[PDB]
Amino acid sequence: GSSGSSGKIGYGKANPTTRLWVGGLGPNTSLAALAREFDRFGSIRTIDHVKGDSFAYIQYESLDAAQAACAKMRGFPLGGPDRRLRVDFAKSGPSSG
Repeated sequence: GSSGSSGKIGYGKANPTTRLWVGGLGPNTSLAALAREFDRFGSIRTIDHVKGDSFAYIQYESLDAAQAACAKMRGFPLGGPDRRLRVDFAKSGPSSG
């Protein structure tokens, strides 16, 4: 099937938000496993598992916690030796309050 998806890396500036964009996921990585690794940071508000694009969205009751995981996880040792997790700040996302 599809031959994967490749482009031109470039994680420009992005304001910190409770929401976090997690990628580099595959048919091997198990949500549960992560849910625990991420939780270690702070009480996870919400979680989202998507195979299509292989992205995961995890909300945090507090912003601080979100950031901690974002950076900490950023390039976390999970799976192969040269295989690391890719996390970024998902600014895009309008909300009402």
